[PDB]
Amino acid sequence: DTLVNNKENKEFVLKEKSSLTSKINKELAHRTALFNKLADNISLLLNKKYDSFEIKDVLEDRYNEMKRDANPDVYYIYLMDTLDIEKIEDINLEEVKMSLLASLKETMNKIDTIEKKIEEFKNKYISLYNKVKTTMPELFDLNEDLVLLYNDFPFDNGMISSDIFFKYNPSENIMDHQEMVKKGSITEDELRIVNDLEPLDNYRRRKRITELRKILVEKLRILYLEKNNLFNTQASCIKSYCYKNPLNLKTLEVLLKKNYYRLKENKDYDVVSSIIQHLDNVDANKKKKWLTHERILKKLQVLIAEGYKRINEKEKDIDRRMAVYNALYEKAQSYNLQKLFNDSNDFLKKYAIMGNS
Repeated sequence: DTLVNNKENKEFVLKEKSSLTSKINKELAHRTALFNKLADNISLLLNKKYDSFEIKDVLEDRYNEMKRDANPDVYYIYLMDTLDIEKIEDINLEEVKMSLLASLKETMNKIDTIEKKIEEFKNKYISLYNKVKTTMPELFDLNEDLVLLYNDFPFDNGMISSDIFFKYNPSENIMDHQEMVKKGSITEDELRIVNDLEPLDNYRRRKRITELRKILVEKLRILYLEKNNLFNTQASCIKSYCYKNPLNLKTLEVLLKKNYYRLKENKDYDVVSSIIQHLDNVDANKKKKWLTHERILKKLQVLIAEGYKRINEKEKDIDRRMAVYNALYEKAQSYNLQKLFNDSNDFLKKYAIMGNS
């Protein structure tokens, strides 16, 4: 079935979109309330060793990491280990374990019912979208839609996971500024491969230059790719572990890139405040209260610092490969082989401006 741009049909779709959105949001609130109520329980079980927010944050992140699996077994040993419950010298361990397992069972059973309600609303929302995606595409924004993007999550992202600050403690400080702006450099030994062209005749020079050019361009293609992918992963992690509300990841990616280069140019630039401001301004009502505990700030600080560190490592690797490439090109020019690099110079331009326009 399909609906034309006729006004009868368009007002139906906007009304139905709004209603399903409001129904899904009420279910999400009910889910959050159940996680909060459980976390309040567990805080008291642990004699307030961790506060309720910290426990809720772990539970919710683990729930998303586990594809919203409602099996209590996915949470029980994970919380025992993550919160080091057995090592708490303050409590009667065995009654705590019993209450915890029972509380996980009752709560996860209720969240299961809620998540299955959300799934049914999601099915109707997608079927509504499929009726208008060709005839009135503008009624839906695929870069941010809460429901169309509901299952996306940065699994296996390498930067953050639900047990952060419990089981490992990454730095919240961005890398040393002098290190971050210093260009990657190569040694004389790394240029041996280029200077080794000098004893060769013209035919083997051209062969070897062609072979090395191909190898360097392939390496650089991968590096630019990976650098862009890191910004994308950083943005997805900020959305899913910190903000926990719908947003346009493309917009956030652009800002993370801008801020990286801003920091290189100005060591006093405040990247964290810039990202906080952005996330505060996403919701038109400014009704999204998301930075409500220091743990959220710390996760954000880690993600900014770990992503930028990785991105900087790639940039220095790009500098080093380009240094060999430029040395090879300069040699080729001296052998009247400048034209061997016209096409690769073009590729490298194309790879370099992906994601930067």
